[PDB]
Amino acid sequence: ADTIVAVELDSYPNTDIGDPNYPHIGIDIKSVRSKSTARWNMQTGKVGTVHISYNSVSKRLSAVVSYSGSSSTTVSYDVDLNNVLPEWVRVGLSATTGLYKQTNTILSWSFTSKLKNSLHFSFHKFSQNPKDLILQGDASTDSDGNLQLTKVSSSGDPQGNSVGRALFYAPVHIWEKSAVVASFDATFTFLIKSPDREPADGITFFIANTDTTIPSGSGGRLLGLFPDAN
Amino acid sequence: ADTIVAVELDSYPNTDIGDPNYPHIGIDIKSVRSKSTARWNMQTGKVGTVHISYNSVSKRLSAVVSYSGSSSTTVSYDVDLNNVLPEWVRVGLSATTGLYKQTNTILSWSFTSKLKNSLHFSFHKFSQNPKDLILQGDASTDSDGNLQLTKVSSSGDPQGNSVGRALFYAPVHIWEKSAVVASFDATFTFLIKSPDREPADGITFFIANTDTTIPSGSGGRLLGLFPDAN
Amino acid sequence: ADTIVAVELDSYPNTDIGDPNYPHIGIDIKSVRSKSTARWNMQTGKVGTVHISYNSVSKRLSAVVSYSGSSSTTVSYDVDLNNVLPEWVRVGLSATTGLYKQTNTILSWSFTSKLKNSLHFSFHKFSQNPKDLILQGDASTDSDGNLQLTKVSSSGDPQGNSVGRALFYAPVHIWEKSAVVASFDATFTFLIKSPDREPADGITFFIANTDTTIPSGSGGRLLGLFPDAN
Amino acid sequence: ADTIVAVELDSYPNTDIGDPNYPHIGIDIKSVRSKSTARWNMQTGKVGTVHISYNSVSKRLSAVVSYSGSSSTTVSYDVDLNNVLPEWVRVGLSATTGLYKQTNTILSWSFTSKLKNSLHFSFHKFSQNPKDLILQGDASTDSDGNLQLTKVSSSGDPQGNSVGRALFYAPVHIWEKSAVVASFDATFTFLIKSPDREPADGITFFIANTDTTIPSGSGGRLLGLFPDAN
Ligand SMILES: OC[C@H]1O[C@H](Oc2c[nH]c3ccc(Br)c(Cl)c23)[C@@H](O)[C@@H](O)[C@@H]1O
Ligand SMILES: OC[C@H]1O[C@H](Oc2c[nH]c3ccc(Br)c(Cl)c23)[C@@H](O)[C@@H](O)[C@@H]1O
Ligand SMILES: OC[C@H]1O[C@H](Oc2c[nH]c3ccc(Br)c(Cl)c23)[C@@H](O)[C@@H](O)[C@@H]1O
Ligand SMILES: OC[C@H]1O[C@H](Oc2c[nH]c3ccc(Br)c(Cl)c23)[C@@H](O)[C@@H](O)[C@@H]1O
Ligand SMILES: [Ca+2]
Ligand SMILES: [Ca+2]
Ligand SMILES: [Ca+2]
Ligand SMILES: [Ca+2]
Ligand SMILES: [Mn+2]
Ligand SMILES: [Mn+2]
Ligand SMILES: [Mn+2]
Ligand SMILES: [Mn+2]
Repeated sequence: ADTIVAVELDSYPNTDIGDPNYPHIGIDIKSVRSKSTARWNMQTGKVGTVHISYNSVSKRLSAVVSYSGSSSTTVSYDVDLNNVLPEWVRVGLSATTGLYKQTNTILSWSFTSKLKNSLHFSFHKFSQNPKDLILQGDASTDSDGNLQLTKVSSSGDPQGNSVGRALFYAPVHIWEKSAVVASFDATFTFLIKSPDREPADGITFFIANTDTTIPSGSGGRLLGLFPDAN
Repeated sequence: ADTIVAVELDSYPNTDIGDPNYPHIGIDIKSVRSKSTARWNMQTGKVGTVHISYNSVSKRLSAVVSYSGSSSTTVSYDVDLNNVLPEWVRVGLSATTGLYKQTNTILSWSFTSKLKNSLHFSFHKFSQNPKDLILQGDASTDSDGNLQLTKVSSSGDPQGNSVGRALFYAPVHIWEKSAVVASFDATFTFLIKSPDREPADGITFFIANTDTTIPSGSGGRLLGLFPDAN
Repeated sequence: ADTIVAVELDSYPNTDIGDPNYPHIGIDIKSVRSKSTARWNMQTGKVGTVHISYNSVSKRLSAVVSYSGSSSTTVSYDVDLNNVLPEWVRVGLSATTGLYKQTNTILSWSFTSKLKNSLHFSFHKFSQNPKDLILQGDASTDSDGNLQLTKVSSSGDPQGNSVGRALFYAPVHIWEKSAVVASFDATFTFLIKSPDREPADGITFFIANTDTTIPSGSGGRLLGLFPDAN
Repeated sequence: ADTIVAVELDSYPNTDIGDPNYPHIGIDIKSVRSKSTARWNMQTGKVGTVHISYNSVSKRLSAVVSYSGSSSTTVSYDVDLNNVLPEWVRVGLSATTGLYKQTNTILSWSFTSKLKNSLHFSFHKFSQNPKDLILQGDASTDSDGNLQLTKVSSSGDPQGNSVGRALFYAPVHIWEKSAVVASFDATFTFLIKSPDREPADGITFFIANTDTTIPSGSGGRLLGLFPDAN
C-alpha cells in the first residue's frame, strides 16, 4: 500500500482508534495513530496558519498551528524520514468529513525542498484549472480562488462524508545515497466553518510515494490517507 | 503543432533557412527563423553559462552567454509573450546533432517564474532517473550526473543525427486575466566539445504548450523544436 | 551632491518644474524632472502596490502601480544604470508633504539584488525599533506596525511640510567589474489617505550613494531626494 | 560581555579546557566548552562545506561538515535560542591561530533568516573592499576574492597568533513578542591548508549581540569569541 508521512489537524476525537479526547494536531508516521500529538484550541470561522519543517541532520519533524492574536500549538517527533520514505515522493494536502462535517478550505499553500537541487512553489490563489495540481476525490477550486478539499454547497455550507486531496504535480527528490543533508518546509492557511456541534474530520499535509491515491475506505477519521486504523 | 518560444545557441549556420553565416545566438518566436540574432563569441571545449530573463511590464526577452565571465554575447527582443504563449506552459531544454556533431551536455539548470504564485527549481546535478524531468528523444543522464541531451558514446564521443529534450514535470502558469505582472528567469551551464571542424547543431531553452513533443522531422537544423523551417 | 535613481508616485502636479498636469508615476535619474512619466489614477484611501524591476542585459527600468480590482499604470525607461550609479549603494523609500498633505504609510517592502552574489530582504510589518533601517527626517514606525514616512498626529491626521526616509541598513553591491549580469526587483504596498482636495506630495523608492542624507531644501515637490529642481 | 552562540570547526584538541582529544565540530552556547561535539575527520588541502540550521519550533541547532567524496560529520543540540540571544543579533564568521597555524580561508558564505520578515545574503566571491561586512582584527579579503580570516603572507603561508572575524553589516531580527516561529540556515565553504603537524586553531559561524567585538585574550584556543574558558 502507500507509504505516508503526515501532519494532521484533527478536528474530531476518535478515542476508539487512539485519538486524545480533544481536537489535536499530530505527526503520523505510516499510521493514523499519531506518534506525537498536542492539544489544538480549534477556532471555527477564523483563518489559521500551519508551518511544518524537517531537516535530515536534526531528524526532527515539527509543526505549529496559530490564529491571529491567539496563541500557538506546537508538535514535534524525532524521526529519520530516510528510513521511512522512498527517495522520490509527492507532497499534498488532504481532508475529510464524515457523519459530522466542516469546510476544509485552503487559502494558500507553499513548499520548499532542498537536497545536497531544490524545488519551491507557492500559491496565494488557486486557478479554476490548476494544471500543476493533481486533484483527487472531491477537491476543487471555487469562484473566490480557494481550494475546497471537501464538498461545499453552492452557498458555502459543507457536506458530510466527503474526501479530497491535492498533490503538487512534480515529484520531489528528498534523498540520495551520496546525500549530505535534505530539508523541507511547508506552509498553508485554512478556513474551517461548521454548523455541527462536533466538527469533523480534519486536514493534513502529507508526503507519500509518487503514485499515491485515495485508499479504499479512507473516509472520515482516516483523513483520506490510510486504508485502516492499524 | 506546438507553440514555441526559444533562446537558441546555434552552432552551425544553415543559410538555407535564414541562419546568418556564422555561429550565433537567437530569440525564436514560433519559428526557427530567429527574430533577433547575435554572432556567438564561442569557446568550444570550455564550460559556458546562459542567463535568460523576461518581465511582462518591460516586455523584453533577453539572454547572455559567457564563459567563466569572459567572451560575452547578448541578444534581446521586444515582445509581449501574453499574445504568444498559452496561460499554462511547460519549459525545457533541447539539442540536436546532424551530419556534424558535438556534445550537448548540460551541467546545471535553474528556472523561476512569478505571477502577480511562484515556481522555482534548480538542478546542480542530474540523477540517474530524474522523475521531475520529462526526458524525450535521446536525452539521458550519465554517470557523472550530467544531462546528455544528445547521444554520446560510452567513451564520450558525440554521435551524429541525434535529438533530445528535457522538460520540467510540472506546468507553469505564466499569465492570467487579472494579472498585473509576470516574470521568469532561467539559467543553465553547458559543455560543447566537438571532433568536427564545423560542429553542429545547437542547444535551446524553450517554452511551449504543456503537451509539447518532439515534432517529426525536427532533427539537425530544426533543433528538435519545429516541424519545418517556415 | 548625492546620486539618485528613483521611481516616484507623484500625487501633486508642480507644472513649473515639469510635472504633467495630473497625478503620475515617473522614473527619475539625477533630477526631479522625470525621464519618463505615466498618468496615475490615484485612489485615496485604498491600499496600492508597486513593483519595480531592472536587468542589466535588458537595460530597461520598469515600474507598475495597481490597486485591487482596478487598472494598472506602467512606466519604463531605457538606461544602463552603471553609467549613473556607483558600485555600492543604499536603497530606500522617501516621501514628502508641503502646503498640501497626505499620509505616506508603508505597509510592506521587499528588495532583491543579484550579481552574477545576492541580497534579499522583506518586511511585512515594521517593528517599533527597526534596527535594520536607517530612519531619516520625520520617518517613524507606528503602533500598527506601519512605517509612516511623513509625520502624522496621534489621531492619524497627516501633517504638512514633512519629509522622511527609510534606508536599508546594509550597502548593496549592484555592480562589479567581473559581473556578467546585475539585476534588482523591489515591491512595496502603501496607504495614502488625505483630507485635502489636492493631496501632496509623493512617495518614492530610490537608490543612492551609501551616505545619502536628506538634502537641504528638498521638501515638498522635491520629494526629499533633490536639492533643487534642475 | 558579549552573548555568543557558535558552531565551531575545531582543528586542535585543547584538552585542558574541555576539548575531546581529536579534531571535532561542536555547538557552543555562551561558552567555548561545547554542549555537544562530534569527531571530525579533518582533511587539510581540500575544500570543505558546512551547513547550519535552526528552527524555533524544533528547538534544535544542527550542523554538518562534508568534503567531496568523504563521509560527513554531524552535530546537534536541543536549545531554545530565545532564552539565550537578544531579539536583534549580528551573524558572522571567526577564526584563530596560535602557536600552531592553518589558513582560515572562506570561499563562500550564505545566510537566510525568517521571522513569522526575512533576510538572505549570499557571497560566492568577496569584494576586495566589502562595504556590507564588518571586518575585525586580522581578517581581510585577498585579490582572489577569498576571505582570509587570519593572516597569510604574500606567498599564502599562514601566520601564527592571528585572530579575525567578519560580520554581516545588517542586524538580524530573530525574535519578537508576537512571534510564532523563527528560523535560520547558514552555509559556508572553507579551505584549510597547514604546514604544521598539528594544525590550529579553528573556524566558527556565530551569532551575537549586534555590538560584538573581539574579546581581549580570545586568541588561539578561544577562537576569537570568548574572553575565558569558563
Ligand atoms: O465525522 C465524524 C465521524 O463520523 C463517523 O463516526 C461516528 C460519529 N458518530 C457516530 C455514531 C454512530 C456510529 Br455507528 C458512527 Cl460510525 C459514528 C465516522 O464516519 C467517522 O469516521 C468520523 O470520524
Ligand atoms: O549537422 C549539420 C547539418 O547536417 C545536415 O545537413 C547537411 C549539411 N551538409 C550536408 C551534406 C550532405 C548531406 Br546528405 C546533408 Cl543531410 C548535409 C542536416 O542534418 C542539417 O539539418 C544539419 O544542420
Ligand atoms: O504640497 C504641495 C506644494 O506646496 C507648496 O507649493 C504650493 C502649492 N500651492 C501654493 C500656494 C501658495 C504658496 Br506660498 C505655495 Cl509655497 C504653494 C510647496 O511646498 C511645494 O513644494 C509643494 O509641491
Ligand atoms: O595553536 C595551538 C595552541 O597554541 C598555544 O598552546 C600551545 C600548544 N602547545 C604549546 C607548547 C608550548 C607553549 Br608555551 C604553548 Cl602556549 C602551547 C596557545 O596559543 C593555544 O591557545 C593554542 O590552542
Ligand atoms: Ca480523528
Ligand atoms: Ca543552425
Ligand atoms: Ca509633484
Ligand atoms: Ca581547540
Ligand atoms: Mn488524530
Ligand atoms: Mn539559427
Ligand atoms: Mn513628478
Ligand atoms: Mn573545541
